[PDB]
Amino acid sequence: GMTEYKLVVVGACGVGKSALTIQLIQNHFVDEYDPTIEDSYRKQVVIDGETSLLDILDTAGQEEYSAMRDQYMRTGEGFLSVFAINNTKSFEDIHHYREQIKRVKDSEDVPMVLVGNKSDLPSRTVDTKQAQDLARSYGIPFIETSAKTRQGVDDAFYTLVREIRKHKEK
Ligand SMILES: *CCC(=O)N1CCN(c2nc(OC[C@@H]3CCCN3C)nc3c(F)c(-c4nc(N)cc(C)c4C(F)(F)F)c(Cl)cc23)[C@@H](C)C1
Ligand SMILES: Nc1nc2c(ncn2[C@@H]2O[C@H](COP(=O)(O)OP(=O)(O)O)[C@@H](O)[C@H]2O)c(=O)[nH]1
Ligand SMILES: [Mg+2]
Repeated sequence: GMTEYKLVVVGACGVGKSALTIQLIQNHFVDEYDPTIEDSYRKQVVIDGETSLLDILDTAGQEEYSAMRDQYMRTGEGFLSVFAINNTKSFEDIHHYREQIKRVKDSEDVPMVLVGNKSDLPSRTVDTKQAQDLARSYGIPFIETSAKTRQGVDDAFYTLVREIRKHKEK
């Protein structure tokens, strides 16, 4: 059989949401992707032996708190909270995205995964230990990724699918 998953990639401008989603979907790195383009991208993959249709929302629109916007974001079954390891502000911004997800879901148990992207760059400003401690504080997994080299990309999205699955079995 198969299961579909609405996954949502969030995080500050430029952390690599689009590059991560395109790597997952098409298996290459897109270095210039219009920062304004918001769209969903589909991938079929087997995860732990079950066909999984991933419907991935790559967010990009202006910060907006309308009923329509809240209701759309609520459709996400799981969220990737993406920051870039050479951008400490994107790391601090993670709490804002977690908070907003919690708000529209009116739940403290939303499937989420913390993703530290750009792990191929030497210019790291976010300690891996710090990022691990943050995810532990949320009770969610942490995965270091590079959309450029594809390191950890499968692990990040598949972990999120697994978190949704567990939240179901619960
Ligand atoms: C380069 C353009 C780009 O990638 N984006 C990404 C989306 N986005 C954005 N930004 C913010 O906040 C920007 C900063 C941090 C806090 C102060 N502010 C100035 N917040 C966003 C969101 F909260 C959401 C969002 N919106 C609603 N209504 C509900 C939910 C659950 C969310 C969430 F993302 F958390 F899922 C969105 Cl969709 C996008 C946000 C810009 C940086 C533009
Ligand atoms: N070195 C490196 N650059 C990346 C990586 N992911 C994204 N980028 C670059 O970072 C910038 C923003 O990426 P983009 O996907 O547009 O970010 P978004 O605004 O979160 O969608 C672009 O210059 C990308 O080429 C990565 O893993 N490594
Ligand atoms: Mg983008």
